[PDB]
Amino acid sequence: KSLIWEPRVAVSQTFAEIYSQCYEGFKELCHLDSRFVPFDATLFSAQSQEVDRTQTAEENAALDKRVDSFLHLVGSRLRLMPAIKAVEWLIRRFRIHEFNTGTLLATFLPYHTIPAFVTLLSILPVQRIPIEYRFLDPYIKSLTPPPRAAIVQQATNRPDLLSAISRYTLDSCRAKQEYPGLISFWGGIMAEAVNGMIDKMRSGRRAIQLENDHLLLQQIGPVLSEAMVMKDVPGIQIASYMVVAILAAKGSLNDNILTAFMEQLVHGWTVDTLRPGLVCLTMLAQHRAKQLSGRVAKAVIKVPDLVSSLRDISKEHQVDKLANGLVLAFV
Repeated sequence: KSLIWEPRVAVSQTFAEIYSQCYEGFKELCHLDSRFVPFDATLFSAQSQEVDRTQTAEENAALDKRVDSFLHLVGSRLRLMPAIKAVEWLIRRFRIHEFNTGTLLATFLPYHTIPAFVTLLSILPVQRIPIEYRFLDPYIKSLTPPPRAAIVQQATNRPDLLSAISRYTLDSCRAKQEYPGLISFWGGIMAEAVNGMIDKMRSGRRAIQLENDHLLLQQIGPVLSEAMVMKDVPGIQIASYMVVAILAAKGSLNDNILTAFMEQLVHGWTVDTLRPGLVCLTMLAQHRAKQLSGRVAKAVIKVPDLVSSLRDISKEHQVDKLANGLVLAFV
C-alpha cells in the first residue's frame, strides 16, 4: 500500500500527512508543465483527502478517466521524485493500483530499470493484474526488474501485450501527452517483435506462408496505419516507417499489402517526415509488380528535388523500382 514508505511507516500516516507531502510533488509538476494544473481541482484538490471511492458508479467512471489522463501526462517524468509523490497520492487515496492497474503498469513499463518500477511491483495485487501483464508474476515474486529482452520476447509471442503497448502509446499521442522515451520504447518493441514474428512464421509451404502473413497483418496492420497518419507526432510516424521497412525487406509480403502501406504512408506524411518516408517508399517498391498507383505517384513528385533525394538514398538503398514505377505510371 505505498510506493515510497515501508508498511510499518505507511499504516500510521494520516491522509493529512500523505497529502501534504504528495501535494508538494504535484505543485512541482505544475511549475514544470501547466498541463498538470487542471488536476489541482480534481485528484489533487484539498477535498480529495476525504473522498472515499467506495462511497456512484458514474462518478467512479469519471474518476477512472481522470486518473488515466493523469497517468498518461505524468509518464514522461517518472524519473523525478515529484512525479513519484504525485502518483503516491493517487495510490494512497484512490487505490489506483487496484482499480487502474492496467493503465498504471503501462505508464511505468518503459521505466522498467528504475527502482520505482520494482517498488510498484511489490504493491500490485497479483490477481487484479491484467492477463497480458502476468509475465511479470515471476518478477513480482523475486522483486527484480524484468530485462528489456524479457519484454521483447513476451511482446513477440503475446499479441495481447504488443497490443496493450500500442494502445497506450497511440492514446498518449492522440492526447498530445507523448514524449521521446515513449515513442522509442514503442518503436523498438514493435520493431523487434515484428522481426521475431516474421522469423517464427517463415514457411517453405506457400499456403502456410500466405496464411501466416494474413495473421500477422491482422495483428499489426491497424496500429501501423494509425501511427503512419499521426501528423502531429513525426517521431511515431518515423518509428512506424522503421517497422514497415522490416516488413518489406524481410517479411515476404504480397504486392497488395506493400501497395496498401505505400498509400497509407503518402496519405499521412508531412514536411517533417518526407525524407524518412521516401526511404520507406523506396524499400516498399524494391520488394514489390513494377508500376505503382496514382495515389503514390501524384504524391511522390510533389517532393522537393525528388531526383536529387533519390540519388542520395541510392547511397544505402536499392532505388530502381520506385523510379521505374514512377516512370511507368505517367500515362
